[PDB]
Amino acid sequence: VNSFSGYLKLTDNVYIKNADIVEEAKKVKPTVVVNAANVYLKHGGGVAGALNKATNNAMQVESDDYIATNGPLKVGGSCVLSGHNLAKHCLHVVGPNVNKGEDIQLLKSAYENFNQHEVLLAPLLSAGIFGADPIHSLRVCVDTVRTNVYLAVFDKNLYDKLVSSFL
Ligand SMILES: OC[C@@H](Nc1ncnc2[nH]ccc12)c1ccccc1
Ligand SMILES: [Cl-]
Repeated sequence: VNSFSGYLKLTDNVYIKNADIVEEAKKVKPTVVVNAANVYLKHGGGVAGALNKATNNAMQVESDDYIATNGPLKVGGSCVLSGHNLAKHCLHVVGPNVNKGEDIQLLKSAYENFNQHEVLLAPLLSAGIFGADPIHSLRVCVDTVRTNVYLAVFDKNLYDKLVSSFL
């Protein structure tokens, strides 16, 4: 039993809700919140901009030190950093950004990172400003993630569209 509330159950392990991931994380304080990161951990917009703003830029400060030490992530890769005031940990995961020409096949690799954590609050990878089809992102999530994932979908039209189209 966990403290996530109001989620629709899609499969044994995947749950979905129309919610603002920032507000959800502040309420639940999950062990892991997933950020829709880029390889440079430059948290400008979308989910990343929102999560970073909610940390008063502490996420960006920590991320800049991480990059200065380790260099960029790989597309499809991840790193674990602090969750600041939002969660115990933040799993920064890089899905392919279609608006940069990156290979959508890497979306499965990106979701594989979730399997290293028993429970996660997460967005749909490569959705929104990363330019992939969200119906496809949800399908890849369900077919790749085996741990317990609570998906927060920003827009109601799409939340409603994803449920009604879910197979
Ligand atoms: O991953 C992309 C996803 N983005 C977010 N998901 C949940 N909460 C969020 N808060 C701020 C951004 C954000 C998204 C899906 C459909 C339409 C637009 C954006
Ligand atoms: Cl977005």
